[PDB]
Amino acid sequence: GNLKDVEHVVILMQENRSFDHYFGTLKGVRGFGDRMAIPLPDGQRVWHQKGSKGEILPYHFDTSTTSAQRVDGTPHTWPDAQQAWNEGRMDKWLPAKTERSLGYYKEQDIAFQFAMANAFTICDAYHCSFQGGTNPNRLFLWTGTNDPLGQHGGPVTTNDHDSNGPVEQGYTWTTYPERLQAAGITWRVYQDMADNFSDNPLIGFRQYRAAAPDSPLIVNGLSTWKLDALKRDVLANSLPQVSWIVAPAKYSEHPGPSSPIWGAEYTSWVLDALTANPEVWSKTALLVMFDENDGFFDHIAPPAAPSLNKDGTLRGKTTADATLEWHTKGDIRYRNQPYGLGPRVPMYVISPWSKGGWVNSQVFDHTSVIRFLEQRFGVMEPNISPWRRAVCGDLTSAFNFANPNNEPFPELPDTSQADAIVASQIKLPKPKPPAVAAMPKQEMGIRPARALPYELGVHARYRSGGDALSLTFANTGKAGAVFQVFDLLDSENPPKRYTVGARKRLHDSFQGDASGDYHLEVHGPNGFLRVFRGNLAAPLPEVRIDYEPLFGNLRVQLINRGRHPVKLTVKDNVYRQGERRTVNVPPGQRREVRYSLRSSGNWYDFSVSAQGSDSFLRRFSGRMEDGRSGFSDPGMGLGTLTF
Ligand SMILES: [Ca+2]
Ligand SMILES: [Ca+2]
Repeated sequence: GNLKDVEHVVILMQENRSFDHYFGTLKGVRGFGDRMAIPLPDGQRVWHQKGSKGEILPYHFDTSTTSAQRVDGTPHTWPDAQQAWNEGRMDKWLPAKTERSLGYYKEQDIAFQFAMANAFTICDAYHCSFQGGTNPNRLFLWTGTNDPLGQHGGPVTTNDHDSNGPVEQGYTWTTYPERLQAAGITWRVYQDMADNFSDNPLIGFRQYRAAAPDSPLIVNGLSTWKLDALKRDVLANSLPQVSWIVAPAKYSEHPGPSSPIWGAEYTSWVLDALTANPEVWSKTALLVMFDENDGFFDHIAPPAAPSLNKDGTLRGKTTADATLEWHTKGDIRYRNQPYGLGPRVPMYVISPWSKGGWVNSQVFDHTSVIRFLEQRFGVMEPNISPWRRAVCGDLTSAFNFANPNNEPFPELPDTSQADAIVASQIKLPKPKPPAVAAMPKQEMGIRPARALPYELGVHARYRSGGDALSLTFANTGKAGAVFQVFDLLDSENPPKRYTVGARKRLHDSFQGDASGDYHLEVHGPNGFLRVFRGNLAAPLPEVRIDYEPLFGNLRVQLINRGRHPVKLTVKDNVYRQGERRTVNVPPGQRREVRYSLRSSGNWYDFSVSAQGSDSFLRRFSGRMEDGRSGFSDPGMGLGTLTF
């Protein structure tokens, strides 16, 4: 059993919902109970958003007492997405997106969505491709790019080509369906051309605008084939190899014309069509995701290339060329910022090879959908930037192709009363933040988790008469990754970002402050954390963490480069009830401690401190990958609680 058993890929991109907005309270995903949330400039965790009325924490949109089923939508364009993200500080959601940005649903409000996630596989590191709105993000899905170099009609930061227009003003880069067409791969866009909410970006391209009505580009890309036609194709065993579905406005899940319950109803209709023929369904993978987050808050700091400085230098470093990531033309606002990745959105992977309520925490974006098609059918998309190929995955890790399951679907909630539900709930008052802000809560509980291609380290070195801490960002795994470095002693400048491709390393230096103090928090994928605190101006302790996955062990090297011995204590923070070990390390030597991580499912969270220092700290947390499936963080729900 393997990827070649997929005969049909179906892609349903809905509209305008962030991951936390739906699933911040879903057990077993990285939600409001995240133990590894990033800090804001004031030193509090990212939840503590502030605006003109003070702090507004995430708060529940209660569809039983308010009209939040039809909440008023929030800003979602390039400038306000960049404003909220604020170069990765993640601290301006309220002025950029309004107080409605911080509202979230719970299970009782969106039962169908929860049931889909619990029946299949939910991706909790799937990001939209572009910070802003609709057509830029959909251009990444269908073509891999928004033309950042601006010589084929871009750069695209607006929706101004989401409709028909003069041939000579159409975009002129190549679309992925054209490459499929030429390779003989069958493909179709299912939509109503009279009501597709301008959610088909192919209409913006010269080669489609100029095409004859019997062109395969028009017949398959810009014609009306509704869900009745989809179901007929499934029953006839004539479903294409690659299908996109583009919902009507009312059913798109967008807050403007739609709602979660109408989006669920339409998704249910898609499921009814695709399951109509069991033989066809047994060979089908359905991907359901969102084009962007509206302006709804999501707390995960998006992976992104370093920003471009005025002098051509970068703030951060990258092993992968990031030329195509920077906004350098067009809109004068936010020049030299990266275009993405944008905030997390829901991605559901629904197939015979993705049942069971799994979570997958590999970083993906909309180009990952194309990458999945590259892996399966072999048609390459050269528009995808090298940075996106390094940092975003190909979706294959979201499946287990060796264990197909062709039983009937679990029951999913009924959506037939959607119209009556909305009609009743719009009679309720508009949702508002609570008078007293309170932290959101996520229930504890573990979810089976897919194996991830990540093996990462951050190794520190400092010198006695030195001015700075040297960090090595080491990627010894099979997929690239972004490390985000927060300087907890600098509340003004933005965090630095380091892109390290698979089997590579980067190095940088980090200065002490006036006293020689440093305090750095380094975040990576799926809860990866390395903390460095100390003073640079007796023992000189250091640690080096290495994985021994074949034996299920973590190797902790305790190093002393100083002239006197030091007692170093290794303390568990959450998985072993605060277990501690103490090691005396002679001058100019090192000593080793090994931990078997079997009892915690390869999760670890330890802090190393030195007797006689109130400041020195090395903290390390994450999950040690070993190629086998695992579980979500058993501590999800605990927030910053530590022993
Ligand atoms: Ca949208
Ligand atoms: Ca739209």
